[PDB]
Amino acid sequence: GEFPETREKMSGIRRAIAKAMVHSKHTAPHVTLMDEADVTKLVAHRKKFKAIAAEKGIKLTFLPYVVKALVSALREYPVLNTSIDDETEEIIQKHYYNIGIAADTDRGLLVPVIKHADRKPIFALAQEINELAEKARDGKLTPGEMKGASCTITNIGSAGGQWFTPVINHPEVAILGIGRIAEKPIVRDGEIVAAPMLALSLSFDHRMIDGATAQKALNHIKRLLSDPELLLM
Amino acid sequence: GEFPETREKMSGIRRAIAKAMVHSKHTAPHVTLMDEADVTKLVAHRKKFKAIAAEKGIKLTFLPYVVKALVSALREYPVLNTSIDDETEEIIQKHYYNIGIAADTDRGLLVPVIKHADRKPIFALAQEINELAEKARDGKLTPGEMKGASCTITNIGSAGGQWFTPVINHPEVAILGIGRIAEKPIVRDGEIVAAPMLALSLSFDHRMIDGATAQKALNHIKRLLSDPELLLM
Amino acid sequence: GEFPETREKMSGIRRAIAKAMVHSKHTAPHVTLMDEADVTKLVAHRKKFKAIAAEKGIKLTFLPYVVKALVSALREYPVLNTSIDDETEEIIQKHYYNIGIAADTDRGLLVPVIKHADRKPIFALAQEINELAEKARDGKLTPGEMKGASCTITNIGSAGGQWFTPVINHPEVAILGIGRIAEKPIVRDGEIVAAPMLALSLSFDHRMIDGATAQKALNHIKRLLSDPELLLM
Amino acid sequence: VTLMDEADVTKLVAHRKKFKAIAAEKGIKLTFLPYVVKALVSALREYPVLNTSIDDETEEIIQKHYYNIGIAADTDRGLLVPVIKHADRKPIFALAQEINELAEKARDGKLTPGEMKGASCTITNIGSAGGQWFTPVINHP
Repeated sequence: GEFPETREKMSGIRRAIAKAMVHSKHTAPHVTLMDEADVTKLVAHRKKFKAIAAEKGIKLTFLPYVVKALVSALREYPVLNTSIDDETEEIIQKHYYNIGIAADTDRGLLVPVIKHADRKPIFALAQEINELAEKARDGKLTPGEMKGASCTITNIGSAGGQWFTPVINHPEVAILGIGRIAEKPIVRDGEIVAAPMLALSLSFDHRMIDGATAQKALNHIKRLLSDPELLLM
Repeated sequence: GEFPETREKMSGIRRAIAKAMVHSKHTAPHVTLMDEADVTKLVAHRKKFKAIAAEKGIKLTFLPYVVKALVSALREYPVLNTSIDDETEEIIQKHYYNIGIAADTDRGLLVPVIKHADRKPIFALAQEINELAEKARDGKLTPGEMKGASCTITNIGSAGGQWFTPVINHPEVAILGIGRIAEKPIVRDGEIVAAPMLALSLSFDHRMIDGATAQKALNHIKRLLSDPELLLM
Repeated sequence: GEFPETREKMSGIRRAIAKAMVHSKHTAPHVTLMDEADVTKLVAHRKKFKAIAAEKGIKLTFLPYVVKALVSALREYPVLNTSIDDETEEIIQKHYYNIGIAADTDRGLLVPVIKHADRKPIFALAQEINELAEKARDGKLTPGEMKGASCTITNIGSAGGQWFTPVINHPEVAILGIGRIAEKPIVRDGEIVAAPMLALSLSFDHRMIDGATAQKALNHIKRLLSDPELLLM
Repeated sequence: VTLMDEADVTKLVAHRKKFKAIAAEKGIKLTFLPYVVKALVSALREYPVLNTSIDDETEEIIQKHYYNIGIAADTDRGLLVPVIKHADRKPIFALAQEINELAEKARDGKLTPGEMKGASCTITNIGSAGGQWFTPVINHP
């Protein structure tokens, strides 16, 4: 009659999503670190190879560089490859680099995993990433492709946004959020110049990783993204 | 004798506040999106009509524009008008636009609600907002005026501040926080210029609204606040 | 054979850390305020007295100024000196200024406390801070030196970083996080200039301290850090 | 059959130079060989016949599906060929480090016999002694 409302049932998809979210919410205290990287060289580098990738049928995005930077951080700061179950003798350290890429789809939140990301080049990752993204979009993923990540990267940047506070998928200890790239005035040396900056948000499980360690891992990533040639070698 | 301490009882007001806060804290995983809007045109527009409002006995603030921008987002992204109770057949979608305005008072946190905000002009909202604010300040609100919101806006900006992390009032799915407006160097086109920026913080319930959707809703709001004429039409 | 994993026991140190963290995570809804202070004068002031401190065997850092600014805020906004236990007649107001300084060590998170911080000068604090830091690093702290804080300051800035989201040590109502200092373009008066900015992150317990109060306390701190002479007098 | 040819390496020289200091800080000596190793892996992948081997019986055409590259060295013990296994999964700095370690092991006779086996292809450097266009003997397998 007035202030109309429509009632709907949670059982179709919402209940399934909530069942997982209601566990993640009290898994651990979570801490997020908000920071920014200067990506001037990254932008220039990706641009330089954009045409080449196109000739090969590969679309470059910045994500493949982020994936490589994360693998490097995971190697330097090995605590990030750990996972924790609830029993006492359950601290697990992985010795491989499997990186999940989150995607928001009509089926909820899916996370395809690139296994052995440590052994792939940038063009190969770009191709695998694009293929997994399409499979996720259409619901064509094999369940075994959504398992085994040591860490996950969540892109919000494709929708715009900065500094969000991603939820750590509960079996892991950290998730890296990626925001948009946009020019901002920065001070470089003695001058105020504009340069593209990438908003980063790192979320970690406080029960295992402390503040200084997480920030150091983030600093590692920031340094590599700002200079792709060192990242590649 | 030394390191003196005074003991007081929680039962006067603190217990009542805590009773509500201790439920909200574990209602859902919450995600906040921190971002900024260029409000150069908004500032100029409000200024232009400041004298007119004064003649009519109306004080303009930026909030009436925020309220209109939120209504527009609520309409474009209808998931934001939903609410969830704990039983399975409890997903409720509202078909009206009732917006709560939070206020910090000596009686705790009050939220007067502007009903049918979708049918009001800017001057009318400014007048209603100011009246509700006074009623809240003095404790003169009728309980029915604090009910029925589809969404709430929390201003911290009147006290200064940026990017806070508002608590979603548990019956709803999102809350919009508003920070201060201040000039910052920005890069506009090819030049570094200063312009007033509004700090925004959007908090949403992860069990229903995903990252991309919340950011899109926020982008909608940012676009409208940056250009009030489109917002009005 | 493939995707190797190593299992380890949580009982050495991790269980102890988790036992505390798993309580703090659901103690209260926590709200963080992210903001920035212009510290141009602070930097210049510390520099001016750097040589003097060195002659006396004292290393100056910015922390002693932060400690004084916090004491001042604690005095102006006395709610910050409170603590809460879980029984009803447990609202405790302290009438002293004991400030904890957090440190990330190989023994987990330690918090030495400077008692009666309100009666110490900057050089004295710098000396006490450095001594406590060394004792914490080596595990030489007396347990009574880790007790009695009214508030805690957490530095992440020594590792780089901005805007983190510190966990309030559960017995208290607020924690102040300190990020790095770095120059950023700012607009000052009518010009775009660069100046060192300090990233601040204030985290508070929503059951006792509201948004406006916490922001006002933060504004107090920001004003004092931007002008050390007023802070000293 | 030998094919004698020449490559313009202006960019290669400039690139190695750029990262020389970095490698030194990490305890890594860069030479051009790590780039040659990567270029060879790429060729082996594009032209897979190069990963084959042949034994003398008829049903002995073997195609490898991995990239193990031998690096020949002339030592006082004769010609040794340490093998970098899974060269396809290593970065330049890592190869430079492995190459230098294998070279030292070969020089001192400290190689484990299993480190001299499994190559799909071998690279022979004569360049360290000067020289152009030599006619290397294909290790028969």
